[PDB]
Amino acid sequence: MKHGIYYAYWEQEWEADYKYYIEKVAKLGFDILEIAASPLPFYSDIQINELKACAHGNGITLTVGHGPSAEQNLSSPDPDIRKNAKAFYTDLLKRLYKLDVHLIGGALYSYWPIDYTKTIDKKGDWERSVESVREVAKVAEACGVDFCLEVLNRFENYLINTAQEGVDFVKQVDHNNVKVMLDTFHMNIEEDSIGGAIRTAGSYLGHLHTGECNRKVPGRGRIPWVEIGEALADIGYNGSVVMEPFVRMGGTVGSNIKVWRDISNGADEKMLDREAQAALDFSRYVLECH
Amino acid sequence: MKHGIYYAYWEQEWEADYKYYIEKVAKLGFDILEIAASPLPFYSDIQINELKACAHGNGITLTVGHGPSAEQNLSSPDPDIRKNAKAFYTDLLKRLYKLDVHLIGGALYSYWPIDYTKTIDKKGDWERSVESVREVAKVAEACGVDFCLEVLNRFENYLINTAQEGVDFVKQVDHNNVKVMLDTFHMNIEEDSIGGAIRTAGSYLGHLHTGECNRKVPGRGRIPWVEIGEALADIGYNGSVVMEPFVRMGGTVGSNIKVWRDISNGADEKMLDREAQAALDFSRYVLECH
Amino acid sequence: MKHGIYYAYWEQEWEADYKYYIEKVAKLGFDILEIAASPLPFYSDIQINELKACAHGNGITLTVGHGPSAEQNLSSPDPDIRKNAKAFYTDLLKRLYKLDVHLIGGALYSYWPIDYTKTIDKKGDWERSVESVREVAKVAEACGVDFCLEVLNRFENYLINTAQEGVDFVKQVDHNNVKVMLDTFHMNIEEDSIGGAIRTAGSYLGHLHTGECNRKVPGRGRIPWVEIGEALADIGYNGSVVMEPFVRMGGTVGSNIKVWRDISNGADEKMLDREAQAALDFSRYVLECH
Amino acid sequence: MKHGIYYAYWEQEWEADYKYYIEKVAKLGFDILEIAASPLPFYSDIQINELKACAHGNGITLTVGHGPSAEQNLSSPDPDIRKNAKAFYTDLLKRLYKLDVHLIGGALYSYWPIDYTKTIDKKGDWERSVESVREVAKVAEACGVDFCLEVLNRFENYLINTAQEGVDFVKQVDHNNVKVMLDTFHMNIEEDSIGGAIRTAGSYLGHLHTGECNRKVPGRGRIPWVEIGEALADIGYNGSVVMEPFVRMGGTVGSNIKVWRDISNGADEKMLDREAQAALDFSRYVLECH
Ligand SMILES: [Mn+2]
Ligand SMILES: [Mn+2]
Ligand SMILES: [Mn+2]
Ligand SMILES: [Mn+2]
Repeated sequence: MKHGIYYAYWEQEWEADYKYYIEKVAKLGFDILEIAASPLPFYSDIQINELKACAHGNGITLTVGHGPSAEQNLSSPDPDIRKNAKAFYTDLLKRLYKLDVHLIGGALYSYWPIDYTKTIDKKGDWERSVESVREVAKVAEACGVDFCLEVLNRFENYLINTAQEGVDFVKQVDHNNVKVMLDTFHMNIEEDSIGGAIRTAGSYLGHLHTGECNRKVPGRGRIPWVEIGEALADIGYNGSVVMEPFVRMGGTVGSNIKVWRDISNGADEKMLDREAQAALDFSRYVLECH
Repeated sequence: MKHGIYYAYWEQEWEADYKYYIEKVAKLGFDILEIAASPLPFYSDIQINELKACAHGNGITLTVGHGPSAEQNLSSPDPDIRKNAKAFYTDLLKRLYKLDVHLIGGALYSYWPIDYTKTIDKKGDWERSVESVREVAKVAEACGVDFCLEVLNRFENYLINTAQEGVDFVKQVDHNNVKVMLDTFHMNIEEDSIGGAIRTAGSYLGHLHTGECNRKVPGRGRIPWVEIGEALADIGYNGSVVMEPFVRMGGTVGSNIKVWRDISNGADEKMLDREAQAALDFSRYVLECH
Repeated sequence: MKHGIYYAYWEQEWEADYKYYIEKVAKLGFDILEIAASPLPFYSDIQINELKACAHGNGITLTVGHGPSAEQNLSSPDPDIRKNAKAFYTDLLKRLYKLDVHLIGGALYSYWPIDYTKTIDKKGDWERSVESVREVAKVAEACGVDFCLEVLNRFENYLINTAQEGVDFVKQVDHNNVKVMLDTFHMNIEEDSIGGAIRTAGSYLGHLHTGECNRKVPGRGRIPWVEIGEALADIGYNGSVVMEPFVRMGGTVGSNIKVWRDISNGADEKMLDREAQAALDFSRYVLECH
Repeated sequence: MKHGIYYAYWEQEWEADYKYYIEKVAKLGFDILEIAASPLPFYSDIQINELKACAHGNGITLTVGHGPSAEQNLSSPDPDIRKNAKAFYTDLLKRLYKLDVHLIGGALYSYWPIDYTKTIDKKGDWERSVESVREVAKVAEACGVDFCLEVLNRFENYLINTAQEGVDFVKQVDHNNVKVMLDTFHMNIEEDSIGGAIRTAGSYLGHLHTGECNRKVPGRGRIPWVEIGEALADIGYNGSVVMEPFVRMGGTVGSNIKVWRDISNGADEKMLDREAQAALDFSRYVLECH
């Protein structure tokens, strides 16, 4: 099993010097760095090549997370937005092909964060999204990318809140490059059973995000890690596990992730490194081959 | 230990014939019905005495929950909003005295639901709220009402997200009628420890809301009910336990609680009744004595 | 699911007036009374018919538990003990036919309690037991009795300590009416996973005994009841659930179950009744199909 | 917090070259090797100083476990056995002083393994044991040794089965060098609450043994490690944590610990080393700094 961390653990904006984080997580012993998609459209082919060379040089696999804007919303009733969204993903998936990235994850069926004052048309957004994702999935297959649909808690999204809804959506899309993605933080709110949710996802599970109930690094909170390892073994999980911890106030990250107290308890960069490496040791030990 | 349920388990709007729910809940064997404050300011003295007489006649204690409007925001930097809020609560608390209600709970330090797009000033809102609540507390004392501040998950408020923040706030207020209120749904997201959060609240714990991780009736989900029972025994909790299950899509309640799937699994009124009664037997059994 | 309790919860010896306990458990709302086999060989035909009629008239199903003596040890290297053991079981099973009982459970592959000072030959005892049990199973089948092999913790037997070992033994026996019986008390010691153990048992699970870690009535201890409910649903469990609580010091039951402190906390008969009824309500609610 | 492991994890007899295991556990990063007391009475003064020199040289602290024989039974009604027991402990405690060992633990109030076929006089054995242990405590105080009384499950002893019984016994002994010792394996059977047992022990807790429910190395089983870390922080635990895993059949160890299946799943010495090191990383990470 391959283990990663989201760069945003260290950063307060949805961009960074990803080369700095490739070198860091390689030293800490991770297999994977997850990076935000949003700066990638601002990269020259030179910058893409040198990011790929950095990843290759440090023995790191890159995965991509994206929180789509309202303008990138494949579910939108406005056919202009759906057309611009499809263009955005087509460009992005081609960048991912040049980057040697084989996995993108997030609320890719919708947008994030969402405007909850808007009138909700779940059945309408659902039907439009399935159609749109099925189209985008043809580009994802051409670019060698797993298009992973993140199951989110009710506060962040209305379309897909449980593993069962995720399986329903992906089954309805009916394309090999579209996968369910589960997140221990999101499962913690919506699911009756964590092991049950993972077994429900079964062969459709393409990615797993990890974090404690309050998004601390895995190990010292209430997430049932042993039950998760057992369920991953039950479904013969052939895929990666990326921890997505957020312990710092401030910036767009602190605001979007709604960190309103110092969850890090005054941690400096070296303290964040030590706890990430401890969480990685824990994750390899507890989650692997049951 | 007294056990209650929120009328809203059965209803898709923030008011109802509370007399109907007093009779139902009395027959199901509850001690307490929790009602929404919203319609109480508009009750004639006749309507108040009718509700009180109905509660007394059925052996049911009434408690009150409130989601304050933006106009009722005691943390507001706008002094006219603060003035309205203080007048609103002063009138409400006089009515609760007439109604023979001795407990109100909710985001009473702030408002709910909140506009999260607005720039956040936590320090400013905190200092203003502490001052505002301390004033309202003196009217709460006169009216014999425990003014209980609900600790909420980061998605619903930024001010008080943990039992420790709740205790810090309530100690700063420094008034005996102002209490911390915990909710298993909210603790499930923000707390390192459920038992730890309860022991942290200790003497300041004035009210407890219950529900599964996804707001189903207590019993068949992942909430550590036994650990809660033990912590309530540890602190010597002398308060009441009110379940706050939300399993129904539709209406303002469905929208505000963000129920985007049929969590009830097609339950009619009779089925909701039986599940509430089973959850009550479970709650009396698992949460008491320890 | 059908729910039972072992009479011995109320009694300090391996016999009693079972008619008294049939009437008690019918009143408390149980489906099943489990009784000890020990006195049954000393029942006249009319005593058997009386017990059967008492059970039938009260809507109660009788199940039988047996701790075999050294002289009833089907695993014994001594061929005379094996011969006497088979004659004992043959007579007992014919008595169970007269009683209209269709389930016997316990360490029926061995004896209980065992002498652990003896040199252990697990390999030899296992081979003899599979052979012996296969022969007795044919008598059980003719009598309409399921022969359920209890998986026990290491302190009570050496042959079958895990669900996997139980499955291995029952597969070797290769008789349809020979089943694995799991016990929450025994699984709590020996199993990596409770849900895993139940899913390992699968179609071989013919009976389930319940009790907290320290053998209190189900509900207020550390046994993961929700996980058990989920696993029973996963395997489509068709059988019954009998709680086997032991909370009283004194006599052969006190000594054999090794109760060396008052686990009942001074409970009189009415208190034992009420705790059993609360555990039954808990068990129906929490274990019932997910 | 100092972490150790019992040498017997690697060995099937109650002795070995302790210097070999000092070197090994130093290499694996342990602070402590726990050793069996059995061979220490057979040690010359030169051998004591050798082992002390090896320990100091490798930066390892030595702790001692003892399973008393029947003739070392401080609870015995036979005053000759009590006389011999006190002589045995007086000599052992003087050797410990020379070895530079400041902690001994086990069923030091009784013996292990016990003959459970004997008539049990719990009240008598308790009264004698308290008096006997109080006298030995004077010698322990002189030799600078913490005399740690292991709380055991009902299958291994009848005197002290819970942390509460442990505290009552130690408080009755009323001596600063006599401590309660808890074991995750034994707590897992007898305790209503793991956190609650540790908080019950509080200031009396002198030593903690760790192991999964079935005595595997900590981390991948059902023991609530986070809850343990929390309770240790609550009582400000000043002591060490020694893992006591037993995963191998064969010899006196296999027999006494009742390992009747290959729990090690065919692990060689190298594999046992790796799993102990994984469990140490897990234990340092999860059990500290709550
Ligand atoms: Mn995520
Ligand atoms: Mn609430
Ligand atoms: Mn049993
Ligand atoms: Mn031990």
